[PDB]
Amino acid sequence: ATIKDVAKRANVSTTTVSHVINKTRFVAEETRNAVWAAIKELHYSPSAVARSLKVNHTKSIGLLATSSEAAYFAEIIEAVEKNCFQKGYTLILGNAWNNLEKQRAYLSMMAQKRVDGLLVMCSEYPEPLLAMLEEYRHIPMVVMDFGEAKADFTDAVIDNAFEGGYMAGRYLIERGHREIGVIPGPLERNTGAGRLAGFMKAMEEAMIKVPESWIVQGDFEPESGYRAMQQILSQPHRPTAVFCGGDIMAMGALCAADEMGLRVPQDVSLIGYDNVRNARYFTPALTTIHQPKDSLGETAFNMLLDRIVNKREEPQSIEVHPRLIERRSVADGPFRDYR
Amino acid sequence: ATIKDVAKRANVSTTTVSHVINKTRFVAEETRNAVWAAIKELHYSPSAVARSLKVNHTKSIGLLATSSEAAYFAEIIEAVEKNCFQKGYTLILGNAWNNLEKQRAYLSMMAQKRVDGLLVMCSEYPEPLLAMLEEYRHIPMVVMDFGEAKADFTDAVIDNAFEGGYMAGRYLIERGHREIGVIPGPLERNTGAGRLAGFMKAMEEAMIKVPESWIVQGDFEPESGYRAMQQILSQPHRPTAVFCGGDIMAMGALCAADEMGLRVPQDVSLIGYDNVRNARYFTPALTTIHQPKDSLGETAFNMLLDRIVNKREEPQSIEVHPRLIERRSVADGPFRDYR
DNA sequence: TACGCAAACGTTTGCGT
DNA sequence: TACGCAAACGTTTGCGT
Ligand code: HPA
Ligand code: HPA
Repeated sequence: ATIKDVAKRANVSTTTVSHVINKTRFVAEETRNAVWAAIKELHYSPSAVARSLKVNHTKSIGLLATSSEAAYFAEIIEAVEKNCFQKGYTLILGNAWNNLEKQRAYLSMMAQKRVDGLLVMCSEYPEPLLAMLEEYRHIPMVVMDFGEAKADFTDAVIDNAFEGGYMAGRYLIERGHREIGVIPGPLERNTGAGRLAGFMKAMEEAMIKVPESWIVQGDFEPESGYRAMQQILSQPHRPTAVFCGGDIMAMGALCAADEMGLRVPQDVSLIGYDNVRNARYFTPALTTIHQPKDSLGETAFNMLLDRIVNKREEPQSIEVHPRLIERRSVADGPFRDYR
Repeated sequence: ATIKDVAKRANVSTTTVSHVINKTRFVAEETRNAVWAAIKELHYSPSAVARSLKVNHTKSIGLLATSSEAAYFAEIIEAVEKNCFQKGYTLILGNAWNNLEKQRAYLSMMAQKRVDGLLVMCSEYPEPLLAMLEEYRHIPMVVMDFGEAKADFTDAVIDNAFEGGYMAGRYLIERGHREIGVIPGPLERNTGAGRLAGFMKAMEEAMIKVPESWIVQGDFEPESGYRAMQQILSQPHRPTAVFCGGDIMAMGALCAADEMGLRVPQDVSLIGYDNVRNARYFTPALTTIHQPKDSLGETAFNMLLDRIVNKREEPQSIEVHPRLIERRSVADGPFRDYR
């Protein structure tokens, strides 16, 4: 169970055992064999803890997420894991739930577990967080959900959420719409505010005013979707189309209309944002802006690995791009032909 | 950065530094202080690798899942993580994708990373797997998705899937139905076969024959849901109700009916199985058998921790129970009153 | 040419006194 | 009464010869 024990059966030095276990130097066949034999009977499993102590790296990665259930989230993480595996890494998944303490806790356990690098996905970034995060500038780390490039000590990957909001708005416009509504994700977030402003910009350009009774805040959870949509058509004058800050919340919105007996999109058009795996199977097939979730994983990993192996020190940042998916939840507005 | 470096600033022994860092023995205030001061400036972070080497435990847990995206799955895992965190543990998430090699790979990396215990969720359990899994009887481990209690070296937690299938079938019956259909998950699985037989039993009791054209296999993915439902009503004689082996696939089924212009449930009743967080927001609100996902996590953790701390050796097994949730996707059948 | 010896990486802990 | 010394846990590796 210990290298020595193997070395004994082998009738060889522990150095030899190491060497053949790692092809780190030439070893006589006859020798290599004996070691293996030993390694087999003794049913040895080289301790990575041992190794990690000497070589100075755990070959493990720590992802400090916000939540692992939410479809959006769930998708990215499964990608990141894909990468770790294929590249030799081990993933340590941690969810802070946007809890400062919880954050500082997980952050600390990881430093102690000595992770080669950190993948951050905290959603909101108040200074107090930006602070502890700094405190760990030593661990190589890339944040995947910043709007811009918040800190100067980590890599970023920008989703261009705004350009997505803008994309969503345009469509709606070029479809015949002028009385639109919007349910955005928590403003304390990129995917919240960012997607929204991108949208409010196409609006300004269109010369469209979004009456505030038509703007109800969500939290990326189907219920809020439900409750907001409810609050939008629960009014005397209601929009003809609505842009939903995220698909799960969209799904929330879809329900309420059905329960209010409104037809989507015959009565109301809905445009979501995320394009999660189940979206097409929404009823009706949800039209939405698709965020490259996979490349967001791989691209994050990749930058980290860089800093890791090539011991990079300067902070990078890489952009990705959302692309409009067209489905069946949007219908022509009152102004299509008048364009 | 090393205990010694702290001990120096402190003007004390590394043993003292350890002792105050762990309240493992009394230390003069004045002393305790100095250490902390040092610990602070030096910005020390005790290596858990160091520690793990001496004390013989990593205080980390390894979950060998099948997939982390699928709603069902995603839910359990987020629970398991919840537990690890609150109980001091670190989670290493691994997805084998039902790939033998991939399995044997992750299994091995974990043994090497020396995890205090293993949480298994492989879905299918062919002998070749049951074999390598055995090979690691040394690591304390509990499998969370066995039908019965397959192996004699791990703990089990039984979901009673059958009793769930049976529950699903009964309802449908007691609702007026007699021409029912079924789309079950891959038979190589508990949640597949198990849920199904439980269902086929209420049928036998009801004296109901399920014509095989009305039995189409799914894979727990919305698409199969879609394609099966499609194949069920795409026939001359179609059931009046259908039991869907799992909610995501249900969601698949819901779409197709809509696209085929059939009304759920006015034209067709659907009963799912899983009761995942979004289910209520399905359109219409999906009626289904709910599987206690959380308790499935906590209960798994808990057993493992037992074996862990209380060094248990005998294999346990604990049952959980599915409970019918009633929603809006089921309507009375032709025989309600005739009962 | 093929291998072995000892030091070492960062801790915790047994015995001290 | 409060603390320190050295051994040790499982490896990898520098120099050998
Ligand atoms: O912050 C978020 N949470 C959940 N889903 C999301 N989709 C986009 N942003 C988010
Ligand atoms: O094996 C499964 N996979 C995905 N979802 C599921 N829900 C129940 N069983 C399963």
